[PDB]
Amino acid sequence: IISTDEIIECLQNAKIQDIENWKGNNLAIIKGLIRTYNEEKNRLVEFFEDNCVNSLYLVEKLKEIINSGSITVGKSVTSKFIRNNHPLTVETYLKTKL
Repeated sequence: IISTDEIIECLQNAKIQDIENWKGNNLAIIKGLIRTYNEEKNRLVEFFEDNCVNSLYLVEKLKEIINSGSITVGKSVTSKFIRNNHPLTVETYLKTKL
C-alpha cells in the first residue's frame, strides 16, 4: 500500500497556481481525494482528523481546489472507474474509504 504520509504531503505541496501543471502521481492523488470528498465527506473529515494535525488547513485547501473547476470529477460507473484510470487513484480512494 502507499503510505499515508505521501498523501498528506502531496496535498501539502499541491499548489493552487499549478492546476494545469498537475502531472504524475499528484494528479492521481488529487482525483482520489476529490472522489472521496464527492462521495463521503465525513469519512474524509475523520481521515484527515486521525491522519493530520492541521485538518482545517487540508479542508480549506480541498475547498479551494474544488472551487477552481479546472479538473474533472467521476460519478458511479461501476468497474469502469477501475478500467480507464490509474490504479494509484483507486487505491488512494479505497484507502480513504474504509
